[PDB]
Amino acid sequence: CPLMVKVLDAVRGSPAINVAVHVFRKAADDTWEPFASGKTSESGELHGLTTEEEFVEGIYKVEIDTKSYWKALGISPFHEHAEVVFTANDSGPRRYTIAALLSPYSYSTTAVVTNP
Amino acid sequence: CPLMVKVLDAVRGSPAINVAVHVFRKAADDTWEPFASGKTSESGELHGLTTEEEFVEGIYKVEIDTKSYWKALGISPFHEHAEVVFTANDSGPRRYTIAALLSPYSYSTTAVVTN
Amino acid sequence: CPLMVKVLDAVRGSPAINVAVHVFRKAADDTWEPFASGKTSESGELHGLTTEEEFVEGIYKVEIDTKSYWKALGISPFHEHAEVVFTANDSGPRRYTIAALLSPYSYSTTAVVTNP
Amino acid sequence: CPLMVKVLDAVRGSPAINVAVHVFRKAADDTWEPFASGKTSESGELHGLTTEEEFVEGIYKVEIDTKSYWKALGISPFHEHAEVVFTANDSGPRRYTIAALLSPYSYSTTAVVTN
Ligand SMILES: [Re]
Ligand SMILES: [Re]
Ligand SMILES: [Re]
Ligand SMILES: [Re]
Ligand SMILES: [Re]
Ligand SMILES: [Re]
Repeated sequence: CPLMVKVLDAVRGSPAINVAVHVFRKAADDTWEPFASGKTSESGELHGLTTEEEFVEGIYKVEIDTKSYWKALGISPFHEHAEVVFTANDSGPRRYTIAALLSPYSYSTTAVVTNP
Repeated sequence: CPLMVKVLDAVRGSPAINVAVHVFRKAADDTWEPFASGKTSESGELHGLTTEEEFVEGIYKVEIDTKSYWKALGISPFHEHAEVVFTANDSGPRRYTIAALLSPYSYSTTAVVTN
Repeated sequence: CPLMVKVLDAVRGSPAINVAVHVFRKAADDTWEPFASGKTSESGELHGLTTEEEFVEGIYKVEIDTKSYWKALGISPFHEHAEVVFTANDSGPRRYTIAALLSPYSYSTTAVVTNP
Repeated sequence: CPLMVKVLDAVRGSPAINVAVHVFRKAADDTWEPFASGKTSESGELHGLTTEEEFVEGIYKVEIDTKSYWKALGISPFHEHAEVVFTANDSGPRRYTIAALLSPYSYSTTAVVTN
């Protein structure tokens, strides 16, 4: 699995479940094309977005929509969208883990890149 | 100032200097319209983005051009930008400070509101 | 596995391998007793520190020593020690993941707590 | 000031006020000896910890009493403290700023050095 997304709640110390994840890939005409999507599991993780065959070199956008997570906590969120943009596999295939840490007034995102 | 941005470099233990910062405000059509931009100072800070009365209630996005910052230091980073979205509500005069902590593969952004 | 430690390098975007991890448990006489130890794997993770049977309620210290990781990168570290102190299983058994993110001038640590 | 500490609360979007901060310096016997302590102000900052000439080269530890801070807000946090260790080298006059970003289950600490 070359692309994994994890979402965690820094206030609760908990995985963020049912967060919608969208992955886009920049096309030849400089438009964002859809690439993959899913929802985070009970562990706050989403695997199986792509395979090494499909996950070619390129510029990718990963966007999360946390509305359902906040709703289920009885929270009315001020805003519920985060996105990072990165270049993938530019030095050959890698496995990527993108982790987001959520809080009402702060956001952190970390990438871990390994050679498989 | 009602709005300030502060940017730190975790690799060098220093303010992030001359980093470009763009502020957008969500318009009625749900598009991000330009609001203000600037570059961080020698102390990593950016002031003078808006007056009190132009800084109206709404949804703002701060977009920090971290890719160009790291490449100027000879580092190939992960992210294209560091970003934060925050809501400005209608209140008495409040100060908004956006603080960003940058590394090549990780960042954190925080919105601090003071009276 | 109720206690996991992960260590990552925010400059390289890499797991931190061969980081020594020491876990202590506060004793009746208010001294730190040894509890478990290990070294992080190639994935920057250490599992198998303890079992649910041994990992009782208590006050625990987790300390890492990164000297070997910095050495292997050809880095002469200014300092190479980090520690957190936490109370475990106070509301019944939990699984704990303690993650550290390393950089020359910054340190971050995050705890993820799940009910198994 | 040569040494300042700044502490932010990520849950409330505010400076962390009245937080106790202890600074230690490693002694010859490799023990942490007390160096200075204080509480953060209404802006989350702590100055006046040391004079320039008392802030000698060495290895310093800053220990922020986050457990009591969160419990005063009715929150049971994970960590006992937020900590950072930094080395002060012998240089020309330098400013050291320790910045801490606090949440109940996560924190980050950064040492920023300026001339
Ligand atoms: Re990005
Ligand atoms: Re993300
Ligand atoms: Re906000
Ligand atoms: Re701690
Ligand atoms: Re740790
Ligand atoms: Re340092």
